[PDB]
Amino acid sequence: DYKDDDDKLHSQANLMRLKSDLFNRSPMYPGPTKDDPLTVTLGFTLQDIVKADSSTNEVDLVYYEQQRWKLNSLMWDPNEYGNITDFRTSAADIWTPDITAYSSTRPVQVLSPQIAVVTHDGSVMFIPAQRLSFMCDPTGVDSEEGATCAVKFGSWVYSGFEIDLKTDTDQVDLSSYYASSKYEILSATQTRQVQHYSCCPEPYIDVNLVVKFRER
Amino acid sequence: DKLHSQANLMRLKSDLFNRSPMYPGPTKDDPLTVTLGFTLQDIVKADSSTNEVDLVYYEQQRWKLNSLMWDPNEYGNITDFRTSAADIWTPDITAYSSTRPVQVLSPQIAVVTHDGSVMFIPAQRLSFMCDPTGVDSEEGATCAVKFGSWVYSGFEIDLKTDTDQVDLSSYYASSKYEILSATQTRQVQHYSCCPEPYIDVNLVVKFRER
Amino acid sequence: DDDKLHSQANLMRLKSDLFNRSPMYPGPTKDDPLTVTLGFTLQDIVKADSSTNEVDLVYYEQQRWKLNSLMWDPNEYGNITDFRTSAADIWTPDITAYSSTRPVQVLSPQIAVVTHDGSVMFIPAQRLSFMCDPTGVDSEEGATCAVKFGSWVYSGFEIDLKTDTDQVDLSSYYASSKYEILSATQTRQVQHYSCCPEPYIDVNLVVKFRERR
Amino acid sequence: DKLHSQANLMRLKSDLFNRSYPGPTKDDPLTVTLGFTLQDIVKADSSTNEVDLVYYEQQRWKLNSLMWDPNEYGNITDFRTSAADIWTPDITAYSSTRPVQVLSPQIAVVTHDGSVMFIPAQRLSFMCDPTGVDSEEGATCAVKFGSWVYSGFEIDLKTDTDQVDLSSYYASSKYEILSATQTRQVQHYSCCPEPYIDVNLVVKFRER
Amino acid sequence: KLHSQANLMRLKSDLFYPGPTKDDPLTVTLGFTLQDIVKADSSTNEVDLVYYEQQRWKLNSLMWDPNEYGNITDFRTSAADIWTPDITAYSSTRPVQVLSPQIAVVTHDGSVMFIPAQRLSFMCDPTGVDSEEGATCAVKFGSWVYSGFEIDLKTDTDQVDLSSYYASSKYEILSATQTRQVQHYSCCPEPYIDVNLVVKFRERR
Ligand SMILES: *[C@@H]1O[C@H](CO)[C@@H](O[C@@H]2O[C@H](CO)[C@@H](O[C@@H]3O[C@H](CO)[C@@H](O)[C@H](O[C@H]4O[C@H](CO)[C@@H](O)[C@H](O)[C@@H]4O)[C@@H]3O)[C@H](O)[C@H]2NC(C)=O)[C@H](O)[C@H]1NC(C)=O
Ligand SMILES: CC1=NCCC[C@@]12CCCCC21OCCO1
Ligand SMILES: CC1=NCCC[C@@]12CCCCC21OCCO1
Ligand SMILES: CC1=NCCC[C@@]12CCCCC21OCCO1
Ligand SMILES: CC1=NCCC[C@@]12CCCCC21OCCO1
Ligand SMILES: CC1=NCCC[C@@]12CCCCC21OCCO1
Ligand SMILES: [Cl-]
Ligand SMILES: [Cl-]
Ligand SMILES: [Cl-]
Ligand SMILES: [Cl-]
Ligand SMILES: [Cl-]
Ligand SMILES: [Cl-]
Repeated sequence: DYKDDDDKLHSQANLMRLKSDLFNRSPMYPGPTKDDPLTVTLGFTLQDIVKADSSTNEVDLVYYEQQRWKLNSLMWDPNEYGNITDFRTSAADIWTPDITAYSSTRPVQVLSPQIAVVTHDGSVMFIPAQRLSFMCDPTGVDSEEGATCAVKFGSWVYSGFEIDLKTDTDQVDLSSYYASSKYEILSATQTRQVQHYSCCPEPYIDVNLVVKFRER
Repeated sequence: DKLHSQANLMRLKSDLFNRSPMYPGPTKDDPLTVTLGFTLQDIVKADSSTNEVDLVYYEQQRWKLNSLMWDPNEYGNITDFRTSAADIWTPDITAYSSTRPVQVLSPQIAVVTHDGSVMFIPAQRLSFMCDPTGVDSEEGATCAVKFGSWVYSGFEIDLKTDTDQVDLSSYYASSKYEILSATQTRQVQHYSCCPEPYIDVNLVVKFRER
Repeated sequence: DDDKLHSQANLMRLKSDLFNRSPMYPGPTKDDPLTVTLGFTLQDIVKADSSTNEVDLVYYEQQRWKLNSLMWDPNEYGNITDFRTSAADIWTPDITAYSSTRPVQVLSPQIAVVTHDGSVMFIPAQRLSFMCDPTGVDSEEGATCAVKFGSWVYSGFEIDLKTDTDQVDLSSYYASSKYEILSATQTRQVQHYSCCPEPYIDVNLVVKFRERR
Repeated sequence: DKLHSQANLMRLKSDLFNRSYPGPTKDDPLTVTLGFTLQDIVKADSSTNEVDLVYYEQQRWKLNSLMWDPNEYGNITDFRTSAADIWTPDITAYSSTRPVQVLSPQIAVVTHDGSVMFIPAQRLSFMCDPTGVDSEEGATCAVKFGSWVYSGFEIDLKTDTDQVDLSSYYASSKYEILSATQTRQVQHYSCCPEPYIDVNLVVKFRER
Repeated sequence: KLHSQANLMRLKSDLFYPGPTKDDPLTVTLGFTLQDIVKADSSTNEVDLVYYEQQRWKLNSLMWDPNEYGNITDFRTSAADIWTPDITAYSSTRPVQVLSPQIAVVTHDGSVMFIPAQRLSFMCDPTGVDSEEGATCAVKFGSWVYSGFEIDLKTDTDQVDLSSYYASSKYEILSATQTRQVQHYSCCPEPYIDVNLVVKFRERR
């Protein structure tokens, strides 16, 4: 009825007003500082080991990388915005963390839309799907124990003083692993590590993705 | 009256994209149904070293927004127009088992109709996860790829097919592979992570060496 | 020197009046349809892949059309009869290959020539991979393949296509190509589709070729 | 003084770019000087008759709109600028088989007399039959370079020498250069009444 | 924590260069961290390296007083936001592929540190890679458009950092040096500066 038509128009206006209030009126987050450190939660969903190249020692993975963080500057009261509790927005509208593979051999290829979900508590969920080529010797992939490779993910430019990394579990999600891959997974772990590098005095944080796999 | 026709279309586009506020995407309060259909043009390549298959197809997408409606009488009886896909909201329909970024083979232009219906038909080359084992036998190989929103649940975007049969009428007659069958089926799925329903369209292709 | 300074001001003034002082052209309509003239200059058959049935062509695609909105009187602008402009500054037709297997690769600058009669000429050089079974390329008869070109989104009611000739220009064909051309034609076709009421127009490029011996 | 030199350069660029070129015309034609430095023949593919070259292409032209009095800007005589801040000529290979790959930063040098020097390093795949590369006499291939859209009436081309600069040629390339020439040509095409100008690069090479 | 964010936002606004000149020349410190020789192609004499290239420079225009900005001593910013040097490989065969985010660290003294991870294909004959002596290849890095009078190049050390070299690479590094060189060309009277990266490598045994 007319009332239903009005409710939907009102709901669109409230979303456009919320996005306007958060992005246009307030300056974009300048990133974390020593005085305001940001925790980023990382989890991997391994979809496929596409290729294991024994001529270059590169292995190609397809995965989804779940990134979660919470900003005060993205908080709202749903009661002020027609009970909107979250919205979908372009990744380019918000700050995102510079989470990088430390041993890639080619630029990562993005396989999903660059859209994130922002929730009224200021929490952000971003899940880029990626194809990655990384440094991996697949010697032993044709064996019962298979091959073992590892790749570290973390901020490229922020130390543990500015960006802390967390995992909810040390188990890579294999519930979406392609059942007819050339490679079967023996195990896949994701482990937070804290290091000191020779160059620098700050602690450095990474999540180490370790995959044991063999030819099916 | 050609000057008037151009003026009427420039006025219509100006009215819709400036003087009317734009759509910000669907919500639980204002859910959107997207209709999807595939026209399979070619299975270009089936790689048994990586279990990747390369498809060329076009994907018909259709949806309807109240904000893209107009009265043709008020605009010299214009009933539709073509516009850049960047001038309008488009759904984030994604292959769930791609192994490479989709390559776009057609112009990013949509057709908008006076009822607010949009039709967008991107032609694509897709590499996806597929074991071609059996492709060199009479019963052939079977592979499947799901398509849906990456970021919207069933509470914001619903999907539909207008038919469950993939359009094979443009399938390349001299492909290295013949199609035994091609289906496109709406599926409702729950994931352990999340409470909301998730909707996809499952493209299932059975094929063999010509 | 003063003359050169005057000629530049006139061109900058013409371009500004045409683009800055005019609302952007919305494309053709059923009431204001456009004819696009297409012609192909085939430079090379670079690759014929029998494992995927893909063939790679290098060609120049000439496109011509005319808009009243790009017309000017040369006498009003220092007797300027034409100018070069970025293809982004003007409307261009969405002429697409219908059976490509990869995005077209652009080999030339995206710049067009506009004449005072409102006519535009645009000649993109392209590498195209398209669906082609090269079986018989190593025989006297050779292989035959075909690719249709037309608007992706406009019907025959908005965009008509024409050719000046049904003969593909082979005068630039690479004399030392792996493949020699037995024939190459470009033919306007009118098609009807069960989906849709209006006629659809394409230009069918048919190439007969064999391995150079 | 370092602050002043920076102030003067910023003011010169604002004066040249933000104070007020639509390209050459029949009434205002431009001469472009081209010179090639051949660094490597990377690949010669006898299965497709494509050859891959790495070279840098020196481009020089002169505009009245780019000239200034150095005395008015702290005696600045030249500056570096992004190639996107200025008009650049649409010099194209006429027989490329793939889009050119740019190997260098897109930055030009502008001098107070209005002269511009722009030296893009490129990898080019072009149409070339390497038949005979495995013999004493070697293979011969050629590629024309010129404006894609401007005739001889708007852009003329010049070389400073007909000798391609080989002083930077990779000493351990798979291919040794027997000769490399760059020759201005006046072309007539049966499509078109205008004269067309190109520089023809002819390379004679063989397997080392 | 609201005060810290406000002060950082204020600093970046206040701060936000036309590049170096003969009168305002710049020094760029380069250091290489070699991670992997991925590929050596004897059919084309092209070798593919993965490395991190550390670039450091100092601008007076990027200086601030930390006391005026709530004791902020540095910040991270998009490389797009600031001037960066046009340091280029002189013998690449393909465009460099960037493997890391284009973000730099700016310090209150006006110093900038930018560390792009890159994959480079460059001109290299790998003959002898399967021998005890291995193969030797070299690639020069420098400004494409600035002479030694506008950009000086230097290294902190002539030893390439190998502490991150992939232990299971197809190729082991026998040595890797990074050496400032001064050169002259017939065209040009002013001196040109490059850092010459020399790598001696061989098949892992
Ligand atoms: C936009 O579209 C609308 C809707 O189609 C259109 O309005 C229509 O115009 C036609 C033509 O004038 C109208 O048709 C007339 O209808 C009346 C009855 O209502 C008849 O008596 C008329 O017949 C006489 O005139 C004809 C010549 O026009 C003769 O051939 C005939 O022998 C009779 O003498 C005639 O058929 C129609 O009624 C309207 N419809 C509506 C809903 O208003 C409009 O013109 C279009 N253009 C624009 C820019 O809006
Ligand atoms: C640049 C960088 N990014 C990832 C982790 C740490 C590292 C990588 C190498 C070790 C130290 C480092 O930090 C500052 C300089 O380099
Ligand atoms: C991101 C996503 N998009 C579409 C399918 C479902 C999936 C894919 C991964 C598993 C579940 C998921 O739903 C919400 C969070 O992620
Ligand atoms: C999309 C499309 N592009 C080229 C011509 C027409 C065609 C080609 C395929 C069938 C008909 C079609 O028209 C509307 C739907 O698709
Ligand atoms: C487009 C083009 N540009 C450079 C001269 C050669 C060529 C290429 C084909 C022959 C003639 C031509 O000149 C104008 C029209 O086309
Ligand atoms: C463009 C260029 N940049 C760096 C040194 C090598 C080179 C390439 C050609 C030789 C000299 C040169 O220096 C300035 C002008 O040209
Ligand atoms: Cl943000
Ligand atoms: Cl810690
Ligand atoms: Cl919209
Ligand atoms: Cl136009
Ligand atoms: Cl200019
Ligand atoms: Cl800066």
